Amino acid sequence: PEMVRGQVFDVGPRYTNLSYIGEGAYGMVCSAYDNVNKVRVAIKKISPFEHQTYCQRTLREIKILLRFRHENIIGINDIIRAPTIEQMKDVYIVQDLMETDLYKLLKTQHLSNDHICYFLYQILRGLKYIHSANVLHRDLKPSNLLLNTTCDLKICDFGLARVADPDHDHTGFLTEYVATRWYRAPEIMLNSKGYTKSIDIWSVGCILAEMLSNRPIFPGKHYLDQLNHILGILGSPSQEDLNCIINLKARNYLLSLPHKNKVPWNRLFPNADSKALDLLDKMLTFNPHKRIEVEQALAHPYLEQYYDPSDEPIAEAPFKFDMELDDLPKEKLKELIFEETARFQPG
Ligand SMILES: CCOC(=O)CNCc1ccc(-c2cn[nH]c2-c2c[nH]c(C(=O)N[C@H](CO)c3ccc(F)c(Cl)c3)c2)cc1Cl
Repeated sequence: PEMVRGQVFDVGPRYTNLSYIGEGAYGMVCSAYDNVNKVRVAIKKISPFEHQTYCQRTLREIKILLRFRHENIIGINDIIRAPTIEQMKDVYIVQDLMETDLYKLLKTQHLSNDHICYFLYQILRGLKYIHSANVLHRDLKPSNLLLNTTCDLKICDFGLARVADPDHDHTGFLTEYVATRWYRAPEIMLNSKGYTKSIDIWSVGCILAEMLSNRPIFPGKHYLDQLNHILGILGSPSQEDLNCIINLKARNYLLSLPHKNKVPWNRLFPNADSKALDLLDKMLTFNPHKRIEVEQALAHPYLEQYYDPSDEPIAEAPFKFDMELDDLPKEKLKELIFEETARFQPG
């Protein structure tokens, strides 16, 4: 059994010639050669069974990606694990191999407008499929956008994905949140649990702004600082947008702040395409109900060179979890993971 950087990586005999790529909070990804299809792939070893959280994220991703099939969404083509639950200590998921990701590119590469336009299109094309299945990604960011040498884009990491639930999205002021801070919509810190498709659109807007300048637009250092960054550029919310926030603690916090004017997009991004900034403004709308939707975004003039709704497929049916995974012990989650992966065993 070959191992990579002092950690067991038993995936043979089908997959060999391992090579390290990255390491996560509870797993490792390596490139391997597939002896059946005779092509290299990406294998993510997971060791989640010691924490309920890691089990929930694992199961959510497996169930969703086995039902999804889209050029701009990472796939699960095989799953390796022990033949019995007693022997199953880790789980290996075989996925698309991709040379780089948008986080790496932005660190060192200036993106031409054509590249920014093409990246944004694929993101939104993938997101259209996700949202058509009534699913939310909830952690879109450059590091979760993989790319190959011809700049084909695939969205990955569905650990925080959920089924949309707009009727149960309201919550109190300063409610804790898991997803990455720099890409959280302002309503997360005010009165939202992130159960609406509009929180993904905000994240895409942050990604667009980051592609324009090679730096995050709202780099908050802590929870509430994230909101103050957003308000520093968008300016004070209008009376109309404030009235939609019925929670008094949230509204009164906003009312306690000095008046701040809107920072014009053309001053923040002097070299950006004018149509790109118009679409950015619509994705980074303070009011989530006025924020642009994914299909509307794909039809925006900035993407006219690529827009083709007949070549932007949707899911064949909405997604629905068989049971709520928010209150299940790590032990039972291991069973469900064992069941969802049974179809990939040799027997
Ligand atoms: C905590 C996030 O992980 C990191 O440390 C930074 N990502 C580096 C990376 C960069 C590219 C690739 C890669 C290259 N080709 N295919 C993949 C790939 C295949 N699957 C995944 C994936 O699921 N990534 C997510 C994060 O986006 C993930 C989720 C959970 C994890 F434990 C790990 Cl290690 C990774 C990535 C893999 C990796 Cl691990």
